[PDB]
Amino acid sequence: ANPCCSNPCQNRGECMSTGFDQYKCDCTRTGFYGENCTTPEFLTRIKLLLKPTPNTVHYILTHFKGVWNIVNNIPFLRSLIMKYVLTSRSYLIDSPPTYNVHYGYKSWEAFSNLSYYTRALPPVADDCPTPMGVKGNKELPDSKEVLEKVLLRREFIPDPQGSNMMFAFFAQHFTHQFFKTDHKRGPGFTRGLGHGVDLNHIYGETLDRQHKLRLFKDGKLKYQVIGGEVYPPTVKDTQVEMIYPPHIPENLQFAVGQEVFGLVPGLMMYATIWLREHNRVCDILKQEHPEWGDEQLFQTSRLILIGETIKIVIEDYVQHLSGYHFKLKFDPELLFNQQFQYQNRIASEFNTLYHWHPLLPDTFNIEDQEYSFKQFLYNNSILLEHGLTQFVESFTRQIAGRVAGGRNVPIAVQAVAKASIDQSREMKYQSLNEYRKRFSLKPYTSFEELTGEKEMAAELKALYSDIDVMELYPALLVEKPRPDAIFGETMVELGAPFSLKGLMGNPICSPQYWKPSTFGGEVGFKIINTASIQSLICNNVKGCPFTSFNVQ
Amino acid sequence: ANPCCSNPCQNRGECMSTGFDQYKCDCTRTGFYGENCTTPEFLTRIKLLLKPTPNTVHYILTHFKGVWNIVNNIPFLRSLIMKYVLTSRSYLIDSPPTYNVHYGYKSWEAFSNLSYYTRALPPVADDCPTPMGVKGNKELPDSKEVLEKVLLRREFIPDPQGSNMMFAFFAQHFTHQFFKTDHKRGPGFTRGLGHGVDLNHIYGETLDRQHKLRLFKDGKLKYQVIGGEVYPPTVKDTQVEMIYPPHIPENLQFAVGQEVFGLVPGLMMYATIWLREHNRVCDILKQEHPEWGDEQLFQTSRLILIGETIKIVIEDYVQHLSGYHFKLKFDPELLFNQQFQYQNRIASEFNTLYHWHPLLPDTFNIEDQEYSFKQFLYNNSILLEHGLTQFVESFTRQIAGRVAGGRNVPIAVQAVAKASIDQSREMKYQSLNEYRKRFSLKPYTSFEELTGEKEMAAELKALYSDIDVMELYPALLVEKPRPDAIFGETMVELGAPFSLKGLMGNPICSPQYWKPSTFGGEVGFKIINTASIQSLICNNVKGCPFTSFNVQ
Ligand code: HEM
Ligand code: HEM
Ligand SMILES: *[C@@H]1O[C@H](CO)[C@@H](O[C@@H]2O[C@H](CO)[C@@H](O[C@@H]3O[C@H](CO)[C@@H](O)[C@H](O)[C@H]3NC(C)=O)[C@H](O)[C@H]2NC(C)=O)[C@H](O)[C@H]1NC(C)=O
Ligand SMILES: *[C@@H]1O[C@H](CO)[C@@H](O[C@@H]2O[C@H](CO)[C@@H](O[C@@H]3O[C@H](CO)[C@@H](O)[C@H](O)[C@H]3NC(C)=O)[C@H](O)[C@H]2NC(C)=O)[C@H](O)[C@H]1NC(C)=O
Ligand SMILES: CCCCCCCCO[C@@H]1O[C@H](CO)[C@@H](O)[C@H](O)[C@H]1O
Ligand SMILES: O=C(O)Cc1ccccc1Nc1c(Cl)cccc1Cl
Ligand SMILES: O=C(O)Cc1ccccc1Nc1c(Cl)cccc1Cl
Ligand SMILES: *[C@@H]1O[C@H](CO)[C@@H](O)[C@H](O)[C@H]1NC(C)=O
Ligand SMILES: *[C@@H]1O[C@H](CO)[C@@H](O)[C@H](O)[C@H]1NC(C)=O
Ligand SMILES: *[C@@H]1O[C@H](CO)[C@@H](O)[C@H](O)[C@H]1NC(C)=O
Ligand SMILES: *[C@@H]1O[C@H](CO)[C@@H](O)[C@H](O)[C@H]1NC(C)=O
Repeated sequence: ANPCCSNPCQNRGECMSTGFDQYKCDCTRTGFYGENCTTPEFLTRIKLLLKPTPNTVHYILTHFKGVWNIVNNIPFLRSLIMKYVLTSRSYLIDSPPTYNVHYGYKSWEAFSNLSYYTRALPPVADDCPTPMGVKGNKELPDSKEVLEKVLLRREFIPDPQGSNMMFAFFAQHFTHQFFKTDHKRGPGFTRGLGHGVDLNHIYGETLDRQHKLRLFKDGKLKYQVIGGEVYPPTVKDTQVEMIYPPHIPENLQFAVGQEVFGLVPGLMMYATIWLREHNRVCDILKQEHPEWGDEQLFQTSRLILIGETIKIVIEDYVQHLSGYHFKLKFDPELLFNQQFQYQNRIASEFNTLYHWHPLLPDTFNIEDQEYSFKQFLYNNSILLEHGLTQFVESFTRQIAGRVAGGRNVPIAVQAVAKASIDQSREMKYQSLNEYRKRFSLKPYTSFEELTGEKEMAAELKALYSDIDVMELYPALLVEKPRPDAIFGETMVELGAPFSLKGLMGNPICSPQYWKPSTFGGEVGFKIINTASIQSLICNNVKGCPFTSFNVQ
Repeated sequence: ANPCCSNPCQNRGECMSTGFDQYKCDCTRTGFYGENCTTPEFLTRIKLLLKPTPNTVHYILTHFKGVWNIVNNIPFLRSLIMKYVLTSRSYLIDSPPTYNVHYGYKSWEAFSNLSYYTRALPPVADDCPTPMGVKGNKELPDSKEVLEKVLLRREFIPDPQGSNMMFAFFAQHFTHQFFKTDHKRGPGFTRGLGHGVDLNHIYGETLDRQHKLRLFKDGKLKYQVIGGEVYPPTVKDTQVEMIYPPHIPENLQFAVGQEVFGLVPGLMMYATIWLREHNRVCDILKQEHPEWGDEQLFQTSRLILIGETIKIVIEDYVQHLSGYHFKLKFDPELLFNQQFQYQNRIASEFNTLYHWHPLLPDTFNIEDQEYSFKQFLYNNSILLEHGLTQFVESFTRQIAGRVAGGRNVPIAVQAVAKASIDQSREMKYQSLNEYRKRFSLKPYTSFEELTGEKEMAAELKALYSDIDVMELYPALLVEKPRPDAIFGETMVELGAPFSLKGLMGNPICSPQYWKPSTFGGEVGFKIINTASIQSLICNNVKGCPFTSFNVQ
């Protein structure tokens, strides 16, 4: 009955119901006027012409290696590019945040409640005639049918980009500090009240948890030594709550920041590496500041590890992910003369677009072995078995699956995929073309254009009927990958804004924070500005094994 | 001890201890370089020369009333100015926030814990030799001696500016939504987790409290009708907790947003006026939006009242306070092409500088009466006695005390003043000249320059000895008032930045929020853009009693 159910306003214009069956579009600052915000203004038309498509830019960012090789070695030229990357993106995010799963109109409740994941697009009204508004049938296609016909993997499809397991598990370990759905409340709720890279997955969300994990001497994190190796402490010794099946022996129940990282040895691998790093830097700091106490050493280390993480995520992780020939740069100063909000609010859609389960292989091969999911889950004996060096070497060698090709979701994890579909419908998500339009992308006109092939398209067309009814989540895993790329345009176009906003949006990147003193001086500052996923492994893993985010 | 105990780093430089007996200053982006960041850079020296003192600017703004009359009628000219007052100020605030009562160095704990009041200047180290660092004696002068010698009022000193009781109580009611010290934790802790004008003093901090106060029909707030007049509901009917002495009759225990507003009829006066306004606007909104439900009407109303509040505080309240001939303007758009952080963190110092108790008279005269403090406190029968119209008329006529003259703190409220002194020492505050320097002011060279007279100066000099040991809080109440002004330069220079930051820092002022649709259309937007203390008291109190913030 909601007259705005039809998503009338185009170009970021706000729909407001003016009477029981009439509406109105607020075209303020949209660049257009007209009942529906579609009549462009003069200056708008000019910017529309000189605007290259995302796929055009991606092409230039990934081609002409010889050229990028030049730009890449011209400090001022290289800064000029990155600054444009960092800004051109950010304007797509609403900050301060707007809607959430319960509010399709701006309200204080929405803006102030930190328990909610924010929303790029308002949910579909509850009194709308169809799930996606007015188009389609009273009900979306069976999620199980969608799951089986185009999502479940028959044969393992490797990633053309070379993404290995150090990459897959890094993304998992990292994204899991801000993606912590509060299942007790609902899918649109989060437990990561920091809404970003606060490294609570190492230190804990609560002060109470943080103090249980702390040694309280030299600012160090409690740990244990097994077979001459440093690993996280046990739950029996720290009292911090972790999620472990009832059959796990107390001496294997490791206690880390994130209560769920004990369920996957790959997550516990990074957990140990970052614990080792925290205390490593603690020694560096005490060395320079013999006058410093335990609290100030611990606090400053955490600030440094946050900076190292932002550094690695932008120069290693995303660097590999993007496939750009342009060398990304983590330099908060590039935004200092720009208009930018040093704040963030984790989006639900970002969380949805990040369910990269197709990444996982059919077996985890560490050294001589080949473990099935059943054997890998909650099994830290495996880690204690081969050791961090073996894990790093083995996972650096194992290729991970492609994400956007289609039909590559491991069957061992199909429940997770079904739920992604279901919960998205539960949170009244808007269609894939609604989100495409929202992120300055051209809506797909057919299922064949979306997939780039004929079979899955046929399958989808028989399930949904309208391409304008197609759902976001599945569409992302089935989208036509970019040339030899792991992702489609929608994945990269939605994820980059949300990503940089939370990476650059961090307080430590603000002017008052970006300076030596904040990190204990030029020695601490340097740790950050020189961080690499390689030096992260080298300094903490025995044998300084070689590591990379791609199958060498 | 610390070696940084003596505040060596000048010009906002950061002191970081570099060894048991050595220190260093991070002069990053300060404009100065040198072991103590005192050596100005070139451009710095040019800017200095071309920067008029706070007292110069003040003078220009409170004079040339003819010029001001012109500018004030040249839309773009006025805009030009106000934008300058908006921006020129804001750069003095650290945002995102930095220190708190427990952290003198930036830490994540400091930046993430919302339970703390932030701090404009780091507290003095606990291992410092003296209370203010290195200067002065092991102990500051007796607070009771300070209290009695220069703070307690012998004869009531009226405010030369004409401030009446509608002003004094307005400031109290308003400032009490973000100044809510959590005494269970300590002075440096707050309960106003919104850190700004979120109008929790009307709606409640918690959703639980908010729902107890809500009618749940037309988005209205519960209320009661007494003698044909609308008043807040009772605690017996809503179950919301309020602070009332044991002898107050249930039928007098009014339930409002702020649990403490039942302790002063002046506070409960504004409480009723703003409750009346919320439902008033609810009627306006239902009129335009028959299709809207209770939740959307209530939520939109609250967004409108927040806007009205920001409008009135800047164009009525501050307008009167400043004494400027320049007409202030509340227009979030003036910052749209500027670099500004749409966020805030209530400062402890702001809270301290706002203890305007000298404002209160010796008796509250409503109509024929003259009530002593003893009779006025927690007495809502008085309100029910004379009514809102009588309170508005009476309080608009009664002059309020001067704040900066010296010796004008009502004796009926001396405990409050003593504590302000104590708690400030408790939170390890820095000296008055430290804060003056921090806010681009020139430190006072003598107690006579601070007070502008000889007696109180002599009294203070005998108590503190060094002007560089002089405490902030007392200094504010004893400072030489500006010509016929209610405040001194330190008061206006510290408060303005903290003030606009939280007023302009509100989300509703952000681009995504500043548009008709957010406020239910052009009708709701208009309510905000044409708000004033006159129309507030005019659409809500019987007879539309004339009202103003100054004695007519
Ligand atoms: C080691 C294999 C993995 C297992 C056993 C696993 C299992 C799961 C399960 C059971 C959930 C809950 C899903 C739901 O109910 O909605 C989940 C959520 C999630 N997984 Fe995985 N996952 C694995 C690897 C990954 C990887 C490598 C990524 C991609 C970077 C990933 C990203 C996500 C995301 C973003 C969520 C939601 C996080 C949250 O809100 O709590 N997962 N996964
Ligand atoms: C109507 C008579 C008033 C009484 C009986 C009164 C009483 C008090 C009391 C007992 C406190 C706690 C003091 C402490 O121990 O720190 C307080 C705090 C305060 N008062 Fe008043 N006051 C009155 C009027 C005002 C007015 C007119 C203002 C002017 C803005 C004002 C501003 C403050 C401030 C800013 C605080 C701090 C609140 C907090 O941090 O939680 N008061 N007052
Ligand atoms: C952010 O929004 C959340 C979602 O609404 C809020 O969580 C809900 O808070 C309600 C009020 O506290 C809870 O209501 C229940 O109502 C019954 C009947 O009045 C009470 O008896 C219950 O005690 C009360 N709580 C529970 C657990 O039943 C909701 O249950 C609760 N959870 C959900 C999923 O809605 C958050 O409170 C809010 N956060 C803040 C800071 O306001
Ligand atoms: C913001 O900072 C506040 C001040 O540090 C935190 O409040 C403190 O949290 C502590 C840990 O929860 C409490 O410590 C007490 O320690 C004993 C010994 O371990 C425990 O048994 C107690 O249960 C625990 N709490 C109490 C009430 O005894 C402090 O008491 C508590 N209060 C103060 C004034 O320090 C806030 O938790 C923190 N906020 C967030 C969101 O992290
Ligand atoms: C009539 C007003 C006289 C003001 C001068 C006060 C000088 C210090 O006088 C103080 O006054 C306080 C208020 O009663 C008392 O509680 C103190 O005991 C008293 O020392
Ligand atoms: O940066 C991340 O958090 C990973 C990620 C996930 C989804 C989409 C994009 C990205 N990263 C990313 C970024 Cl941040 C910029 C440009 C291109 C890419 Cl693919
Ligand atoms: O604006 C307030 O909240 C009151 C207040 C208190 C202390 C200091 C300044 C102000 N207001 C104020 C402001 Cl916000 C700007 C310019 C001039 C003045 Cl006096
Ligand atoms: C927008 O386009 C026209 C009005 O210009 C009208 O036909 C249409 O219904 C409007 N909205 C939608 C969703 O079509
Ligand atoms: C766990 O790992 C150990 C050692 O690698 C292995 O022997 C055991 O079978 C595994 N347990 C399960 C349930 O897979
Ligand atoms: C700053 O002034 C000089 C160094 O330029 C030195 O004598 C002094 O100790 C420094 N610090 C302070 C607090 O004076
Ligand atoms: C409260 O107010 C009433 C009515 O105005 C007055 O008669 C009474 O004396 C007051 N009570 C106290 C304790 O002051």
